[PDB]
Amino acid sequence: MSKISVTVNGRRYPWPRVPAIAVCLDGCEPAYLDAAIDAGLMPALKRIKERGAVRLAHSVIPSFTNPNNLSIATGSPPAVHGICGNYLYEPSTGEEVMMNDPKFLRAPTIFQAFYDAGARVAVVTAKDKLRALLGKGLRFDEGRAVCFSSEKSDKATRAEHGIDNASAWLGRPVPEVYSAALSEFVFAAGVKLLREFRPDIMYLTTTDYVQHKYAPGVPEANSFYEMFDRYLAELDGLGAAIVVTADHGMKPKHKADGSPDVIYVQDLLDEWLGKDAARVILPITDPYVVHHGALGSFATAYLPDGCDRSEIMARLKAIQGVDVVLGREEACRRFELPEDRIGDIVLVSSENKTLGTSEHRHDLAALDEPLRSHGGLTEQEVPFIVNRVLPELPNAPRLRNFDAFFYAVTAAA
Ligand SMILES: [Zn+2]
Ligand SMILES: [Zn+2]
Repeated sequence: MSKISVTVNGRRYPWPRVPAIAVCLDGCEPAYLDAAIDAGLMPALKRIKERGAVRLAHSVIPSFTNPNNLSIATGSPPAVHGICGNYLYEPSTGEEVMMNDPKFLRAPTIFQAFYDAGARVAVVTAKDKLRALLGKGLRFDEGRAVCFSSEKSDKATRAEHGIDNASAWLGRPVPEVYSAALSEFVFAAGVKLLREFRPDIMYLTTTDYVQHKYAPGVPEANSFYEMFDRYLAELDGLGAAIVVTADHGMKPKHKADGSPDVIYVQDLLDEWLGKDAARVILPITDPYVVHHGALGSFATAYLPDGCDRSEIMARLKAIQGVDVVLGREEACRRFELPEDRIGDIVLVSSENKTLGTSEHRHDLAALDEPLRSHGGLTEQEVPFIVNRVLPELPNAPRLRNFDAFFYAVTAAA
């Protein structure tokens, strides 16, 4: 007898005999888990690690939320699926266009591929914009798909989400967006779906709210992972094959005085090339944001026609804190990104620095706690833990976070 599989984006996924789940712990620097385990707060994960398979994996660069979530969802890097940031810039028109709409997704998800093959599929996110992206191609007329967010859980309908009012269904209120509870709702929904819906494939993804605010091992960080462990215990006890990974890590990005350590790339380019001759893009978040949330460790820039790219790169790279500067072609080859959605140059900053645009007009400092962020090579390493015995499982750099479903279904088969 032939084995049953589904082929998606050139990869062969064995049919899972038991439910296959991937959990994306947003911004989960490996140190978060080590600290919570050491504090005695994660007895389930501690045992799961001992008896299963423990690895580190590499995220996509940029180590941003949407590109990595969509990589996990498709089993492919952004060169394939097309989502490499929250927005890009079009030199013609001079318009900044969002890339968090499903029309911009260029490859099928693992979710759609399994759904089309007759599987039961569940996707739960914390944020609703991601929900629409991740849910592309799912259908809700056969009772075989559920896709909703914690954020908009009370708005879910049978026809568009596979469930009527997920808040009422779960019996929990819609959480505050800026909270740990937004993520707890996802885990709780995941458990109830595993019990009652019985998916073949399920994705649970959270937000990095706690992680931007709190360093590994502090009470508020520990409490978050202590909470997660309870849901992990339940999912594991219900018999699912589970991969726990992350979209990216998290590092401090502040000076000794606690203030943001920022390299203002637009100011530099305005000086060398003329004001607004070049355009610096900060794709870690939406383009309208000017409140420290727009500070990450990866940026891209569009340069004036005919200018000496090589010279500009060298000037930028010479700056202490700018670690990597690459042209479009090299950046796309090295980081596996789409050429048509990246600028002329790509910048990656040092471990404890971020990249900004300008000091004139400026970016206001909102929250009080010292800046923590991601986007760079120093937030690429993420946990990758499976609750099954898998001696052949690779390790970083070979193992990627977007191998999560490949190995989850392999374990489940
Ligand atoms: Zn994230
Ligand atoms: Zn973030």
